[PDB]
Amino acid sequence: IIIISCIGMFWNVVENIKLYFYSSPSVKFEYIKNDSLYFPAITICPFLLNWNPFFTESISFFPEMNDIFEIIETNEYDMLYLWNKTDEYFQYDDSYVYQDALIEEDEFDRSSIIPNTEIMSVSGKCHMYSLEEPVYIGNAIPNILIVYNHSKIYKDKWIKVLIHSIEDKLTSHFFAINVGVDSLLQQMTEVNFQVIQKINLNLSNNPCLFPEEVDKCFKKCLDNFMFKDLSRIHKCRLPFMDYPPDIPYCNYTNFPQMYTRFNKILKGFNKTNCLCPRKCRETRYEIQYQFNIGGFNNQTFIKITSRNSITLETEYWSYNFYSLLSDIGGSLGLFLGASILSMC
Amino acid sequence: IIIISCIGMFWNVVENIKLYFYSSPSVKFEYIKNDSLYFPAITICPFLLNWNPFFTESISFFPEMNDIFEIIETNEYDMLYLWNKTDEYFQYDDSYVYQDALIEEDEFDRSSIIPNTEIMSVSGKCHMYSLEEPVYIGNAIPNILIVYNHSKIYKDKWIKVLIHSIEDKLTSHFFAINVGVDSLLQQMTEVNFQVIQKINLNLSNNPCLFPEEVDKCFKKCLDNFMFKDLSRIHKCRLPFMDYPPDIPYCNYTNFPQMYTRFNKILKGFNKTNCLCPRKCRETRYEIQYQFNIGGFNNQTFIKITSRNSITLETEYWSYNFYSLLSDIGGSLGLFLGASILSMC
Amino acid sequence: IIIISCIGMFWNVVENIKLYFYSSPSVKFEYIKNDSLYFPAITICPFLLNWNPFFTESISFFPEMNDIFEIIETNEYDMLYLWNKTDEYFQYDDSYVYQDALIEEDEFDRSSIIPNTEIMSVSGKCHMYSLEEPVYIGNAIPNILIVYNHSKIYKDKWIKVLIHSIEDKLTSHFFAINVGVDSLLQQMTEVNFQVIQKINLNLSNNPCLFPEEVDKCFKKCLDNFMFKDLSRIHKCRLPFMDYPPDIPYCNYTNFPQMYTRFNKILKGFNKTNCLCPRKCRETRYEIQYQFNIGGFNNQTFIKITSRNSITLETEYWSYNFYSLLSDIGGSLGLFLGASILSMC
Repeated sequence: IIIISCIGMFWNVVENIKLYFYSSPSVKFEYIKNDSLYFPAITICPFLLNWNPFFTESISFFPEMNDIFEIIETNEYDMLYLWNKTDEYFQYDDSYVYQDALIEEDEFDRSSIIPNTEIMSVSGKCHMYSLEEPVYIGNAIPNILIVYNHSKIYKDKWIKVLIHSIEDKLTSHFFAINVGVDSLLQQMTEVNFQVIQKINLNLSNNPCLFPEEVDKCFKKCLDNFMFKDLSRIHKCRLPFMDYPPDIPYCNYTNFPQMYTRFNKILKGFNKTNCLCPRKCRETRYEIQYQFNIGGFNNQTFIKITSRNSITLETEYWSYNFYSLLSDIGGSLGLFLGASILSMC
Repeated sequence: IIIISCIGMFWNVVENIKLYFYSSPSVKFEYIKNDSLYFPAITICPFLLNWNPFFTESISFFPEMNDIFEIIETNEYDMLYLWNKTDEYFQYDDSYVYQDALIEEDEFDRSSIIPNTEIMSVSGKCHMYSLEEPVYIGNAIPNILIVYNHSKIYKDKWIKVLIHSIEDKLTSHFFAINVGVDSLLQQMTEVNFQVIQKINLNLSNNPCLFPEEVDKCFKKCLDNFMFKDLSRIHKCRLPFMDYPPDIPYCNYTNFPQMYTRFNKILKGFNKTNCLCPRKCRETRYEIQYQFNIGGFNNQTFIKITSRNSITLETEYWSYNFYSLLSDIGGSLGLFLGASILSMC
Repeated sequence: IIIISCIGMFWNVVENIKLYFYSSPSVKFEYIKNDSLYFPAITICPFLLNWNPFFTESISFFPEMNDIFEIIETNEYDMLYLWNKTDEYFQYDDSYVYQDALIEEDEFDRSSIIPNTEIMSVSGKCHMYSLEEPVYIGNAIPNILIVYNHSKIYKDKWIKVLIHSIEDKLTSHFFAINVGVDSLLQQMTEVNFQVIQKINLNLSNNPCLFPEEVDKCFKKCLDNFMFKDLSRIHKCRLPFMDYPPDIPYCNYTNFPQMYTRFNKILKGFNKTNCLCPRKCRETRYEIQYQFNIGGFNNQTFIKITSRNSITLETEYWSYNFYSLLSDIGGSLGLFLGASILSMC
């Protein structure tokens, strides 16, 4: 009985030390109403290069991608001139954060944003709008309004509004075509998003990093993963990649093949292969819903809002050291009635 | 060893008693499918007093707020007559709870609601629709349909549909302008909401109260906080405040200044300053999404629904007294092998 | 003191054994981003039999249900011919899973779905679209596009898009009228859904079963519950029930009464009465939101997507046996300083 109880004592002490150290961190889920919220960055990108009004409008038919490649081969474009000419069809006119009050704000309360306007992305030149300090959410979530002007009354012309975190401004626009929201030109749209905060625990085996460093790691991995295949193909870089700095930009002769490859490459690109550390404090913004207000307009109004609360996922340890010791003592006091003093 | 083990025993017993008493209550998160759900109250409010068709229609230009103030100064309106005249442009015709069945319900199954119609809010006179007993959600969530009639074929005229809890019917319409959903006149709209229940634990330091008392506390605090600034300005009360009962209603001369102040006052009003107790059983209704059905109509149809499940956040204590005693006993049996009997 | 401490020891040991065995399983809530997701089945069903263009179009007025019953009595329809003729007004033309890439997919990358097209449901003949293996969600959620062709330019004609799990393909279409989403004919629609996975624990008292068996149990219970009332009424089966296999299908004389009864029967049908076991691994798909793209079209495009992450609810036991033993030992070591050895 002393021998069986001692094999038991030792085993119940193993199980405890297991559940303390070798156990996954538990997760606390909350639906919080934060009085101040960090608004997302909004990247406005041009739609597929087969639909850019710089190509579509001139020619007669509705271009396809191969027709666009032939056009780029005929008129011999610098691929950087071609990237510059794409953004011309929204022509940002005004963007401001404003509140929905009982006396409509008029150019004095609304805070004016200045987009980046020089982002290079898979579809052309994109504009990023962002805020530097959080807005007050106590009464309601303020509205961002991006206004775009056009020259002609465009029909069936689209852009992409991608809502992301400013801490992911280096590797977010590339997926705007698939993760973005289609916005019709000359038509007011409302994109109500939802915020998902996740506080991860820094672990020795899996140490989380600041969002800046995780974004840099993802950007570097994306650049190497693009350049490997694009050097396999023709050994040049497209206008939307900055990594091989010496390696020259592609020309019109090589751009079609590279773009056709890169589309397929990006279709299956998976972030799991890019082994980068997690984020200790990560904020994501999902699209809660999209609404269309009114009919045709002479300006494209893009309204970004949230009608929802923040979803908080905090990682915490349910087992403390002071409970591990108590459980080991309980095992000792059940199986053998032992103690520190006793053993000693 | 006896002295170091005793300083240890005592410290492991402190940590335990800490984690039991001096610890935050843990939260259980569920996505429940309640067979019966309390439908929210729906407050239909007029849009900004610069857009009310009682002002906009008569004059030539599109009024601004200062033009409205000048008009209120010219035609000398009783501010209570002016609040009465605002609601005239939706003219409730019918509202009923109906189910989406395979044989459409026709005036015999649908339950008829009678709105309040006499709410006073920052924008004018508002109508509250509510249900007295829960509907059955077993098969699907029934639909509330509010029908509004108008005189002229109004163009670019809007109202505000605010979805709230009946237990918050005293301090909810005031924020309808910012927390509401814009509904276009003479156009069917669908406002699908989501329900967030949160069961808080009554704590000695932070004792929760019934939703009625929390709503009364918030109403009282809002009334005092409005009246302080509005007595600073001109020492009168607007048509949408009931608190200083003797204090006379404002007239046309003083209404412009008071309203202009009150807009700014409400822009930054924060409920944290209003220290009121939490709610033991609080139910919130967020807007899941908004859809537009059809084009122009001779009646404004507002459809309120839910296509989602309820989000339950229950506060509970993960540590019980019978586990505190066990952990203290384990600490005693590890560090010193002590016990009640022993010590005694 | 020995007697009071022993009544205490025994009681603290009861409380522990209670909280271990006789306690509800705890729930872990996560917002996961699964690299591969099982897309839902999409059931396209005709709208109410009073609005089917097979009836509405021929006659002059807008039929009501009683007018449809009179028509079914006049022209003497086989109720199976009548169920066949209803589906003719969407005429599936193409359905495929495609990704939103920077070079639009054209009939080579998109995977072609073949709907079931022979489902019998309360409203007529329905088409189920489904996928056999999960799609990759690493970069974005691919889009399902269902294309429908029509003969005439239909006005105010609707269908129902119900998003459900393939493991619930036997008892899901029946509620499509109430749980479905109204889609307007000849008009592109986007139905963005959200996924709710729930991993239940198999319990002796409440043993969960595979989704196939739970779906079969629900189908059987629905069939018996329909047939009981429908044999009370006229002792025949409607075209959308397969259970009493010998019992003949209803004819035009009896169909009106049976359908009128069955509508009311289905209005209050509750699954709680149908005592079937839970699902160990259940996946639900709720409608996140619905968007309308463009205006009139010659084809009905139904786009099914998700812009969101999966909501995971995993049931797990917070108390392990190796912690129960430790707590019992701690209770023994606190109240009496006992142990296995001691007692023995």
